[PDB]
Amino acid sequence: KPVCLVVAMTPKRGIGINNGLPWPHLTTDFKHFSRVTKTFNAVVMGRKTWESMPRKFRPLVDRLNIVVSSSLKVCASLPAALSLLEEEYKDSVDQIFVVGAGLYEAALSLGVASHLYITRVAREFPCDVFFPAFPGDDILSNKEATYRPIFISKTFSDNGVPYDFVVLEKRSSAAAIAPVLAWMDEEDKELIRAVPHVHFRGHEEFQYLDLIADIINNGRTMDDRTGVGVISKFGCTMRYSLDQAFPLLTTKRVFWKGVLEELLWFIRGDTNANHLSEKGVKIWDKNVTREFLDSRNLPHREVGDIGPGYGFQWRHFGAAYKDMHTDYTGQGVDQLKNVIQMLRTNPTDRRMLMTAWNPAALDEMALPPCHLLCQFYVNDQKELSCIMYQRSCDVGLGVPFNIASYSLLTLMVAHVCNLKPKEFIHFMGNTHVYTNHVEALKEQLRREPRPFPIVNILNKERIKEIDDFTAEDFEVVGYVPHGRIQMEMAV
Amino acid sequence: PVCLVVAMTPKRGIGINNGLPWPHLTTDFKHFSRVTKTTPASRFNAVVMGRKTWESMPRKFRPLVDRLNIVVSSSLKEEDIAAEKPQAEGQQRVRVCASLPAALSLLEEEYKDSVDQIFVVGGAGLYEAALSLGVASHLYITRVAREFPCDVFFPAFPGDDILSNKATYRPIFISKTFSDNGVPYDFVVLEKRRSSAAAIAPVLAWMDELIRAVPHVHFRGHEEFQYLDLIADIINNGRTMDDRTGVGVISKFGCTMRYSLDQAFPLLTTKRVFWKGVLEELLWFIRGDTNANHLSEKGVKIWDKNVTREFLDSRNLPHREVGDIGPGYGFQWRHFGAAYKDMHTDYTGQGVDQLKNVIQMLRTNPTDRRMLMTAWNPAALDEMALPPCHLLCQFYVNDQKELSCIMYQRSCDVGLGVPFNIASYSLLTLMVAHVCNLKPKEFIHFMGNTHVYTNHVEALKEQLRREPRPFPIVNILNKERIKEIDDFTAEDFEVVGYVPHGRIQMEMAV
Ligand SMILES: NC(=O)C1=CN([C@@H]2O[C@H](COP(=O)(O)OP(=O)(O)OC[C@H]3O[C@@H](n4cnc5c(N)ncnc54)[C@H](OP(=O)(O)O)[C@@H]3O)[C@@H](O)[C@H]2O)C=CC1
Ligand SMILES: NC(=O)C1=CN([C@@H]2O[C@H](COP(=O)(O)OP(=O)(O)OC[C@H]3O[C@@H](n4cnc5c(N)ncnc54)[C@H](OP(=O)(O)O)[C@@H]3O)[C@@H](O)[C@H]2O)C=CC1
Ligand SMILES: Nc1nc(=O)c2nc(CNc3ccc(C(=O)N[C@@H](CCC(=O)O)C(=O)O)cc3)cnc2[nH]1
Ligand SMILES: Nc1nc(=O)c2nc(CNc3ccc(C(=O)N[C@@H](CCC(=O)O)C(=O)O)cc3)cnc2[nH]1
Ligand SMILES: Nc1nc2[nH]c3cccc(Sc4cccc5ccccc45)c3c2c(=O)[nH]1
Ligand SMILES: Nc1nc2[nH]c3cccc(Sc4cccc5ccccc45)c3c2c(=O)[nH]1
Ligand SMILES: O=c1ccn([C@H]2C[C@H](O)[C@@H](COP(=O)(O)O)O2)c(=O)[nH]1
Ligand SMILES: O=c1ccn([C@H]2C[C@H](O)[C@@H](COP(=O)(O)O)O2)c(=O)[nH]1
Repeated sequence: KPVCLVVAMTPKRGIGINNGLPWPHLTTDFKHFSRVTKTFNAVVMGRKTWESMPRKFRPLVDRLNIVVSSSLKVCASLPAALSLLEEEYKDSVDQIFVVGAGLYEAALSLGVASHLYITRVAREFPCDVFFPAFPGDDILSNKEATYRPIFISKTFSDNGVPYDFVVLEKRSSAAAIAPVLAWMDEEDKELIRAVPHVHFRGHEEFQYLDLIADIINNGRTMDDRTGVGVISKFGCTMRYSLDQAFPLLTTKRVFWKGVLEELLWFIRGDTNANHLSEKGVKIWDKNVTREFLDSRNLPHREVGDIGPGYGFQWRHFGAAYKDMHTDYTGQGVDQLKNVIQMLRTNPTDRRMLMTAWNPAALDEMALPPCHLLCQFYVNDQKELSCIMYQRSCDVGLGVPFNIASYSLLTLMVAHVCNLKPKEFIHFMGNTHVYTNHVEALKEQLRREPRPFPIVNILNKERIKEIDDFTAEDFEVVGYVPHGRIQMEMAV
Repeated sequence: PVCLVVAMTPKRGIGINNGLPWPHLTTDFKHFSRVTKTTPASRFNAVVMGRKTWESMPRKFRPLVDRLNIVVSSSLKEEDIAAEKPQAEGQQRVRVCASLPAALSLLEEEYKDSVDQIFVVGGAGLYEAALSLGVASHLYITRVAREFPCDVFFPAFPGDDILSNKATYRPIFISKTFSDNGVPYDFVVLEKRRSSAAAIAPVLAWMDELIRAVPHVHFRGHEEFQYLDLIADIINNGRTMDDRTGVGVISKFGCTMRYSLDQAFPLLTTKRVFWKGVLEELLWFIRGDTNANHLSEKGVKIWDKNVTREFLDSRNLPHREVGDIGPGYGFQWRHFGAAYKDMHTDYTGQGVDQLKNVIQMLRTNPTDRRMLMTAWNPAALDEMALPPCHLLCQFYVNDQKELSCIMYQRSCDVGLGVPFNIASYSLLTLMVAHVCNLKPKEFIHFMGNTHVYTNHVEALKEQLRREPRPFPIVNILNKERIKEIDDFTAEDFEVVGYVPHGRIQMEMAV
């Protein structure tokens, strides 16, 4: 006699308002509901919940319907509803479902619900009816029997609303092949793993989490420039979808403002880190101090001057660098402008690359570029995709930031080229985890990911060229991450 | 139901002078032991061999422990074997039969409920007989890639195309290439053909949804299956797009392969690869040479079609002498940023020597994360005959002084160029590793615009019907003479055990 609850709730567990739905229509969510609820099967709903549905849908087809009330033309309680399912319908019924509040709380207090099919609406909406609090609430936001998640899906989106799908539970020729696989596997301590209780791992952040796990379990312990020491692998790959949502990581809060401002910085081709630091974005400071510049044999550099790096190569590749106050307009190659031009005139060209790796300028820069190359790609559906190669990856600190950065860049380019963002492909060379990050990361790996937010470009009508973007033309919608996890930057 | 187990040269050789044709193959021996011994308690396995095989085995190892030993002979007797060495406790007494049917009859008559599997172990006579009777269900074949002097050969059997070029025995298992004592080899298995979590499958059911290379091969350990599956995947899921050349293309974006370099060399075997080409062109790169004619008059015409007067003009470069590729690949490698003139100019000391940089950094500071070589220089692109495809490579060293290399390729002609590139940068990795006193571990292939040309699709479809052969071994000769990257010549290499399929004609998209 098992029972399952099927729901769609906000992070604040809101499910309704004015006897209806808080959010605009969620197509994929409805397909999910309709598919899950049938394989006949039975659905049980409250009095008002039956009224919430349009008349043309009210008899939920191919499923035994059970309204519970004491007024209408149908059981008088949830236990009665179950009894009606046990006595008759004992044959032909498979599993049961419960689909409003009070019925949910009845099912929970009576402790009959074994599994929870929750649709995590990432956005909050005005509500007057909420899903009851329960052990496992951690899966919605940062608020003995307990509900452990087992299924976490890819982030979907409809009408500007991002959401997830999670499932919770209460807590001859092979024989011939076998003995060879045996000895081949034999040769060759305790494997760590991102939230192992989750068997069906559809969320794209599991790429990152499993990357961390794989590096900790299968990497080599090495030294480096910083003297901190790392655990590293070589040649790693991720890729994040961009059509439904935005890969702003959720297992820890990512410095979005930092991402955005640093990217706008890059695009302007600014090499002055003080412009970043004065906006509260001080990700560059420790690498543009007098001490570090002097360690780089650059005593003639002003504090803040990152030299001819990243942006300067982007907009003025091969140009002679003076200082962070010099106007380099017209000089060098404008890789960004060329990439955009070729995108807008001839998208089938396979030479649409932007490089930051200039051997003739390396020694002149504060830090050699990590993300040193990106390449763009269009298909027949006007869908833009971007590959970014990274020579060196601080998995704990820098990688999420980079994902966000180049995904954002892809969004912007896609907008100014009348293209639809599709995918960001992340290619990584030296992929390493700093030894003084390991424990914090092991803390992070116990966190189940939340729905990806969607990033909207505001004032699209006003924005026609890549230079036209400002720090106020973006909104981050439906971002519900775990708490910040502090990690010191190995200088 | 009997299984045969063998080790074999491409020309089906298995022995010489009542011994093995090759040096000791330890992993092959481990394979043999584990295959012939492992039982799920009560029963043991039986091994049946000919007299000469028994005599070929060393005294200490015979009879094969924990296995019932049956010898087919007419001259030998059971007491001949019994008086050869005292039977150890717990072991079975060695039996002697006058034929294979006699062996099997014995096995059924007084070893039922006693033995599990029956393995024919050698030699040519027993293999021949076993194939004649049709009792052989599976063949455990250890394909040795090198050819050796042999006076005894495994018989000809339908489906022996898994050895060399020409009811059936089709492969179901093909492993990665191992190597011992300069001998490359792999293992294949032929077959005679002629509400815990379950309640969550419905959500999987609505999130759930043609061409495949050699689908009968269930275990696909061979690393060439990366390439084959890459082809099949591009064909099935790729998008048909227009193209710079006018020929149609089917493309995907963001593709990954990686090949091992510690055991053998990834010179693709499902078609013959122009090794002379990859070698000469790589040396050509290292010299910083921009003169395609130097490649052409050595028999490597791979650049001609892109350095013709016509093409050079279509590139808006009438000033270029025929054959001058401009400031590309090698030129950026050895002289990045240097001002170009022509292919006859001396450039020593000009620009950045990325190769020497990388090598020195490898020899002195192997944990540096800036070991890169790039040929993508936006300034000199319009001066080049063709913008670099393999445009960037990065190196890596770990615990055990092992070198790994990633190469990023913006554009990838899968059918034509990709194998050549693989071979190329794998070779580069070998050379660099030798020059830096390191062990080659891995070449990693990162691919941007990955595509096949529409005039190649039929040929690739043809190519996917071929199961791969053991990877060869690329030996560096005259190591003592070679101390620097420039010290290499064309005769300092040796491809060993390369047994590829026939060439497949595919015209270059101009
Ligand atoms: N987002 C989502 O997934 C879903 C949202 N909703 C939303 O929820 C709201 C409807 O839920 P809610 O307003 O809580 O009302 P319900 O639809 O759950 O029904 C409440 C009525 O059902 C009867 N009832 C419920 N529980 C019991 C009980 N334990 N014993 C006896 N009778 C019971 C009572 O009828 P009587 O007075 O006749 O005794 C009561 O007035 C709407 O806003 C709806 O749109 C609904 C379903 C799913
Ligand atoms: N690489 C590999 O996988 C293997 C290689 N080898 C090599 O092969 C060589 C030995 O093979 P080979 O020379 O063919 O010798 P075999 O091992 O086949 O032995 C031949 C002898 O066995 C008896 N015999 C074999 N078949 C029959 C039959 N059908 N009917 C009756 N009697 C039979 C006869 O014994 P009698 O004369 O006593 O009557 C015959 O002289 C050696 O070089 C060995 O090292 C062997 C096994 C595996
Ligand atoms: N995850 C979840 N999402 C929901 O929207 C939801 N809604 C309810 C109650 N509201 C409704 C409103 C309309 C229909 C409905 O018309 N269903 C049809 C159409 C499915 C479709 O549009 O594809 C059905 O036959 O399933 C169902 C439930 C209960 N549990 C839920 N659970
Ligand atoms: N695949 C294959 N490889 C072989 O070398 C081979 N050799 C023979 C005949 N020659 C020999 C000679 C010695 C031993 C031997 O001593 N074998 C040990 C393996 C040692 C180990 O455990 O690694 C055994 O116990 O089987 C076996 C076969 C027959 N079939 C073969 N089949
Ligand atoms: N070891 C190491 N060095 C780094 N240098 C950086 C320069 C700019 C951004 C970055 S990435 C970054 C991204 C987000 C937050 C950060 C906070 C402090 C320091 C760096 C942050 C780095 C960076 C890094 O992430 N790790
Ligand atoms: N469509 C297409 N155009 C190409 N132009 C090239 C210029 C240099 C090498 C190459 S790739 C290549 C490189 C070296 C040898 C080859 C031998 C036969 C076929 C291709 C070879 C190309 C090339 C290509 O592979 N495909
Ligand atoms: O965007 C960035 C910038 C820096 N880093 C990290 C990677 C390396 O830890 C370090 C650079 O040091 P070298 O690779 O230059 O030695 O900074 C990133 O992951 N992403
Ligand atoms: O080493 C090489 C050189 C060239 N090409 C192919 C890729 C493209 O199909 C073709 C033409 O170049 P673009 O149109 O991508 O420039 O050359 C390779 O695959 N590998």
